[PDB]
Amino acid sequence: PQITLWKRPLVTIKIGGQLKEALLDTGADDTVLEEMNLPGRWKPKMIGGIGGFIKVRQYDQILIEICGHKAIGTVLVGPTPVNVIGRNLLTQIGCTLNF
Amino acid sequence: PQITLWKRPLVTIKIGGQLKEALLDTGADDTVLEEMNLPGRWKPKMIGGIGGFIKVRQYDQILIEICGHKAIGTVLVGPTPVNVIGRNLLTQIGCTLNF
Ligand SMILES: CCOP(=O)(COc1ccc(C[C@H](NC(=O)O[C@H]2CO[C@H]3OCC[C@H]32)[C@H](O)CN(CC(CC)CC)S(=O)(=O)c2ccc(OC)cc2)cc1)OCC
Repeated sequence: PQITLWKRPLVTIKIGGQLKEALLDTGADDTVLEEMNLPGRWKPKMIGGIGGFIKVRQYDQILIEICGHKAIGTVLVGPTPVNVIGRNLLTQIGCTLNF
Repeated sequence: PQITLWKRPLVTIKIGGQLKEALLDTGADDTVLEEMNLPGRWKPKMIGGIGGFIKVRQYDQILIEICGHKAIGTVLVGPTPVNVIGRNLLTQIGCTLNF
């Protein structure tokens, strides 16, 4: 679809069999989700935002369906204020900015 | 134009008679720019993201040119690690997400 930005670009995602709401975030290099249980091995990592760095759990090669489009990539899980879909997965679904 | 997301969506902006590089950020409600000595009145504000909150100065009705597209709206100035163009201005230049 073509998504305007008068509202937050929120969409439904499916990860680990669970449905969630996430923000399509072109300013995020990576995808960061709120605390949740995901199956598989994970390694701790650090990511920095506008307010500093946080600790996250990094899951590699995770299946995630975004607004009907499938992606398989890295998903970070930690104390983010909102679920954000970052460029690592936006590229996979063919998302571009247009004006 | 069309901007792919393989790399950070950086573009040149013109604000306060200065040229800068800024991120087209669909995840940013508002526009946040690196410290700069803009004239006029301002009101204090706090904005939050990954890592917590930072203090910024809110300037209203500021003209910014983004890839030749003129826009006028609220600009937040503070110790942000990156210049981000938020939805308040992205809407004015007709920017959409497409996949
Ligand atoms: C690289 C230079 O230094 P740093 O590494 C960090 O630099 C940065 C800092 C910020 C950004 C932009 C930020 N992206 C981001 O957080 O992405 C994370 C995940 O993926 C990583 O990629 C880039 C960093 C990692 C979001 O697009 C927008 N944000 C909100 C969003 C938060 C997820 C939704 C709530 S917002 O900025 O907080 C914001 C809040 C309220 C506003 O209006 C009221 C306007 C803006 C990009 C690079 O370290 C500094 C210690």
